[PDB]
Amino acid sequence: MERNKLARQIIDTCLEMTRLGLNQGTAGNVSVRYQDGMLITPTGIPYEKLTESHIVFIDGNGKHEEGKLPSSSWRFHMAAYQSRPDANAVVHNHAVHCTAVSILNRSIPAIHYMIAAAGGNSIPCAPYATFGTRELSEHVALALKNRKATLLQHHGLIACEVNLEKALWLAHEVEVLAQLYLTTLAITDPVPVLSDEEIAVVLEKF
Amino acid sequence: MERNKLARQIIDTCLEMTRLGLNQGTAGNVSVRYQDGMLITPTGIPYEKLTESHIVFIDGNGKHEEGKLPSSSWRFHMAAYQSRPDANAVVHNHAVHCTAVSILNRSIPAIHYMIAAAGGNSIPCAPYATFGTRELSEHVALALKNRKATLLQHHGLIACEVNLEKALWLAHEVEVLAQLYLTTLAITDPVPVLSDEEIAVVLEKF
Amino acid sequence: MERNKLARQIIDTCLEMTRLGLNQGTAGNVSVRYQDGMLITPTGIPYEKLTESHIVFIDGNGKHEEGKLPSSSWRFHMAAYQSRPDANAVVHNHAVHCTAVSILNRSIPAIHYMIAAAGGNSIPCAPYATFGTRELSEHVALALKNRKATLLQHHGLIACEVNLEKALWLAHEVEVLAQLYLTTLAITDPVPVLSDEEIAVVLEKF
Amino acid sequence: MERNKLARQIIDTCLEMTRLGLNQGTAGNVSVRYQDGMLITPTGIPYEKLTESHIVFIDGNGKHEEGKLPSSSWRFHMAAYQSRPDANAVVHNHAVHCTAVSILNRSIPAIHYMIAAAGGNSIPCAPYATFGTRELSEHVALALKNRKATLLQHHGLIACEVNLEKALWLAHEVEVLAQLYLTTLAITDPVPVLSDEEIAVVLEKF
Ligand SMILES: [Zn+2]
Ligand SMILES: [Zn+2]
Ligand SMILES: [Zn+2]
Ligand SMILES: [Zn+2]
Repeated sequence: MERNKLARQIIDTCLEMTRLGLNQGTAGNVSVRYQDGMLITPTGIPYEKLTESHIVFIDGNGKHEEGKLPSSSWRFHMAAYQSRPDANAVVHNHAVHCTAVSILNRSIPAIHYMIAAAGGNSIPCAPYATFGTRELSEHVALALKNRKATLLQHHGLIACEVNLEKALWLAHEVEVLAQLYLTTLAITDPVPVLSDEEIAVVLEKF
Repeated sequence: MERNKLARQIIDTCLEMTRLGLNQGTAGNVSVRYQDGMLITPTGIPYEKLTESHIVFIDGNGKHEEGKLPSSSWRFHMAAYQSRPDANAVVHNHAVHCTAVSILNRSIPAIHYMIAAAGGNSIPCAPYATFGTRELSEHVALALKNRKATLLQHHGLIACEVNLEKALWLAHEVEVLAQLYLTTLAITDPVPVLSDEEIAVVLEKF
Repeated sequence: MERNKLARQIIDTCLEMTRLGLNQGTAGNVSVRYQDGMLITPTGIPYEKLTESHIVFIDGNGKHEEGKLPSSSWRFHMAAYQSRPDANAVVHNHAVHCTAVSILNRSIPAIHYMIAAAGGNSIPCAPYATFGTRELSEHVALALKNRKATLLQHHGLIACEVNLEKALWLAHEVEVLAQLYLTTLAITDPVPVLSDEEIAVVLEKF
Repeated sequence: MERNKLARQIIDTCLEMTRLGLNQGTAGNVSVRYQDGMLITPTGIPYEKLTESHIVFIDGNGKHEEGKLPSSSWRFHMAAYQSRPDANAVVHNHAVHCTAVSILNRSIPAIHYMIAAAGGNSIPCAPYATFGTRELSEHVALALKNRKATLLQHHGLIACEVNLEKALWLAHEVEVLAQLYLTTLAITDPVPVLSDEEIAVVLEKF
């Protein structure tokens, strides 16, 4: 874990996320905890043109590396790291299913046993607030207190985990759940859910 | 910016648009402002067989280059350029989500903050009128007065911007919005929207 | 137009159809008019393993080339050729949208001006009848009398045209229409349609 | 049929399943009957990094090869083999359509003649039970008594057949049926089905 190997790795997450359909028109960003702060994708420079040299390091105070412009979503990446000390990588994105669920302002309940993968019996939704402002940072932080992903209302998805591969994987699983929810939800309401006890066994068992 | 570099670039937009799923069976066309008129894709010649030599230049009077047949959608490309002096590239297409929204004859409202990217709090729909006729040109022109994209009822999508990469990007973002709209709209009506004030902050902030 | 160049071409239609999403698990077949009868894909041999040598010629009497087994759908390919003398290539498939429309037993009406591409103001549905039997052949034949594609109820899609590229293209456009229909139809019923007069202009104009 | 050629083949099923969209984030597993027990994918090792050396052989008693960890789904693979003596390959997965149907707890009825491919006039759903426990094994076993695939409620799909290519193919066809079901089902309920007699002809005829 040098800076340049995490930089390559961050960029690999971008092309992997694009591949899967989790990122459209360069909407999302990706970051890893580093030193006293983090390493994040910069704004502007289109994904397919990126290198290790462009990755920006924002320190713990919000002091970025002169000469580079961090993504605009960096404020709620830092919120994610102080909210969950165990998080080492954040993934942000506007995957279509997540975003439509977040536009209904809904948590996904326990419609499948993989719900437990984000730490509990649901994936919450954080209330809307103008991008890059203090209050959005605070909404994200309340949401990730006991959950490892969250929807952002009228906006998108933020997932966090112990490394990029597991963060990238969780973004992806939350996107399958969103879709299963919306599809079933067009047929019936409420959709059937597993109980809190059965979920209790799944969490223990994980 | 020579003619041949814009020609290559126009064709790159075609294969990029096809890649993303924004163009099916060679439905759309693409054009850039050039000299006194524009440069457009020709009719017939299938997309994957195209070269710089085929791109046609239609002058400002509607006088095309002898020996080539402009696309059939060229009339509302020219309508786009006289309607919005700031537009330098037009993208047309029949992306499935846009077209289904345009078949319900509906504007997409402010269901997500990226709505502001087309200049306001909605993506309008221009009334139907037989392809390639004076009145369709006029409907497109009213629609793009204060908007940078528009749906075309029972037809498709037209997006415009300062260059091909940003025009291509906007086609794509309007297609994500369409989909989010129709998906959420199968669950509930009306779908929740951001207010005109919150949109007002988003536009300022862009 | 030798036999081997049409054979290559038939196989290219298969990999093109697969690419687009029009063929799943080797469901469809493809055929061109040849001599007194036609040339068709054989049964069994999986698509990605095919060569010109495998293509079968079924004569006009139903007499196939010893040593090969024509597809099982060959009976309604021959029905297509005697029904429409102008047809030179047939495409069959179970594209998901078509098939779901054909499972509701519905014609797609004039929800978009490309409806005219199959010869009229609708894409019909032929009643169900056990695969490969005389009566299914007859249902297909009534349906293609005044139309160039048709849905097959509880089954799939059959498209025909002057060559493979235009037949393949029409399969594809009927699949976009199916989807637009079903998507809009989950929101509202009946879905809006263009009138018979406006369609009348579109047909003339084509 | 050596161990290493079935190992390669198992892994080829994985990349083929991923390709088609039947496997997301390494959710499914794949197994073939071998000797007195079977050969299965191991847990952990991500799909794109796999080799023949990693495939595990679990004997008929549940005694695995020291040094390797079988998948966690191995218990209902063995249930599949003792339930259906004719099965030589099992495919498991969480394909999105199947899973949403299995979340409504529904069998897919006879909405298309390919329903007969799994042995009867429906694809059943086995009741939910904590992964990897005796009772889930028993539910899977009742379900596959007279069927060659089954949904698993709030979970996924299990398909079985005479070889990997036909097992992989059946997973895929059950996924097309699921989708056709859910799509049509958003428009109307109940969806139209073919009768038990017409199905009776289809089974005979297969
Ligand atoms: Zn964002
Ligand atoms: Zn058009
Ligand atoms: Zn068929
Ligand atoms: Zn599973």
